Amino acid sequence: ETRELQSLAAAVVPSAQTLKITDFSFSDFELSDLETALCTIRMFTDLNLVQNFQMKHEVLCRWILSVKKNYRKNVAYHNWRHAFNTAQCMFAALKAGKIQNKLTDLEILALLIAALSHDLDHRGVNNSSIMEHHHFDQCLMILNSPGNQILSGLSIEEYKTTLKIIKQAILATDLALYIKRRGEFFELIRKNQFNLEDPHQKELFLAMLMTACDLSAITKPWPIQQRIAELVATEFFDQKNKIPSMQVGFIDAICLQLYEALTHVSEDCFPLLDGCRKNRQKWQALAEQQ
Ligand SMILES: COc1ccc(CNc2nc(N(CCO)CCO)nc3c2ncn3C(C)C)cc1
Ligand SMILES: [Mg+2]
Ligand SMILES: [Zn+2]
Repeated sequence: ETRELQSLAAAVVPSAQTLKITDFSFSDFELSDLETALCTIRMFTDLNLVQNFQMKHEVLCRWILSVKKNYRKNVAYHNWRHAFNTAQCMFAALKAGKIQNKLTDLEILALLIAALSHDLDHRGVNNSSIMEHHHFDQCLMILNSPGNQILSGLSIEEYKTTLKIIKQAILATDLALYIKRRGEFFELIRKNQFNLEDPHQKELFLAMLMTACDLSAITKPWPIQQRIAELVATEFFDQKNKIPSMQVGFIDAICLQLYEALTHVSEDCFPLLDGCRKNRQKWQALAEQQ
């Protein structure tokens, strides 16, 4: 046991309300590493995954700290804080967005693990679905490491189902796969034909939800979103004239239709769409002052 595991395992976990993890506007800038770990325990707990799958407290704690350690702190955007935020967006969409009741327990378990694990060992966009296969391999390696086996409570049939959902969810975070598959999702939604009871559409919806969470910095209150956009710029460049129009371009091409679609699946996800619209206005106004 390290010092960090001792302290995390012994801490009280504040409630979801106290931690503000149910809010689509959540920000981690003021949180220490230990506080993000406690937030992550609270997500597992309030989705009832600790109960329903009999996770030992110290095992969940070691797993969370192994995940965190296998992100690189030296990478400006694709690091533990991005993974932590993606998972918090998943938690908020499940709870405040009322997605929880559309999904099975095994799907929710797989979505939360995938959210936290989907960029593992990223070295920055400039450093040379190959990447997402590697993120999944890292995720599996951690799930199988001694003392980290948070899925040990599942039966082998549950285990196999969950692992395959995790893998598809992490593979879905490849934006090239999102662009190839979203047309079918938009098509089903515009024809009022979308139906989650169909396995094929369910898997499609889980893929889209992963992308919505992965991108969700774009939905945050403008001061937060501006700061996150700075991290992205740092990673893309360090490893400003045209940035506003590039942001508008990314919002239109990638984000707006996804959050509109998800609001059609669940009206309680509207704050994501609303936040993305408000950011597009701010960036456009700046783009017009070139
Ligand atoms: C050189 O400077 C710039 C300027 C603009 C862009 C375009 N905007 C992009 N913004 C963001 N985020 C929003 C805040 O910027 C984080 C996720 O929402 N992710 C992106 C972008 N382009 C690619 N990705 C991936 C990392 C998903 C790029 C690089
Ligand atoms: Mg990725
Ligand atoms: Zn990501």
